[PDB]
Amino acid sequence: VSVEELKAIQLRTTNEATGEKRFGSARAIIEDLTIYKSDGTTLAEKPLIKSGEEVTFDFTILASEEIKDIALGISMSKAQGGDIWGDSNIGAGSAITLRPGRQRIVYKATLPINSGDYLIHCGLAKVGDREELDQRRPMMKVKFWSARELGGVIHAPLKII
Amino acid sequence: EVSVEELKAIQLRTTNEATGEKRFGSARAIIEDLTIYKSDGTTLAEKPLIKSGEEVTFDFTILASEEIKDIALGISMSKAQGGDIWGDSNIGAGSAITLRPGRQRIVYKATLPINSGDYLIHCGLAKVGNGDREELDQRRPMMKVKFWSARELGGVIHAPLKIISN
Ligand SMILES: [Cl-]
Repeated sequence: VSVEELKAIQLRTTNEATGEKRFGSARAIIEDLTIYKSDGTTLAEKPLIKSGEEVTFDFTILASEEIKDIALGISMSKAQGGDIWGDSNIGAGSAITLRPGRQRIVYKATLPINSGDYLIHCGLAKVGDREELDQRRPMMKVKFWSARELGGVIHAPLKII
Repeated sequence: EVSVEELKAIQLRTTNEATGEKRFGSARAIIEDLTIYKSDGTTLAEKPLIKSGEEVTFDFTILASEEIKDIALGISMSKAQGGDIWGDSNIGAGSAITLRPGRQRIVYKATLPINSGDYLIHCGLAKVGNGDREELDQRRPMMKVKFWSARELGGVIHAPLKIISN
């Protein structure tokens, strides 16, 4: 596959439901992200996440050629304001080299996030001068739900002694 | 026993200027003190240093001039700027509290997945209803707290990735 084709995909499959602002050289792209809850259902099948549960991020990354030493980042924010959560393979100490074509990257995180509506952001880059390959802001929406309501975004219910 | 005028005087006297505390309320009862244990029993500093994910104990000393029923004792955290990133109370926890005259001790615990950074602690005492809500002692912010993490993450949610791909 070629960069021009990827540039076309990048511009076409932009998510307007979230008003996705997408940019990058698109030498490789975040082709798709499927999100699993701990019961094995996808967000598509069931669009909620319970506060504190194990979430799995199933990426498909599509590259026109081999690219070494890339960073694949994921983050979440409220409808407004900066990210409330974010991390990447670089932080986690796992080096990634993209091979030509379609390939699978899987992340996990246990997210103690309070009830509410959030936005998921994803970024692909080569970490020489840094190269932004494919930034997807926001890539999709997600709603969290809890047994009861807390202040803020941290899910940490009090225990009365 | 203890009068409201005395509680008013303690309220003023022990306002925390170091945190620029804004403090108000009728002071029929006050949050006389909050002390924070890392739950294994030690007392943390004036500025507690807590690891992301640790269980933390909040030990309130409450002073009441008379009996007050239907009490809300809330606690929350913010960054130096912005609204609270975390907060809860006995009301949320479905635990009723009645204050008796004089001094008494109320204890909360929570396990706080909060990223490394400097934060501010707020706490508030109020009579819930039985008419109109009465603010007894609101303390914003009453002390500082520092979190540290094994490695730095974005935002305030402590939730490091596991990379399954290898
Ligand atoms: Cl999905």
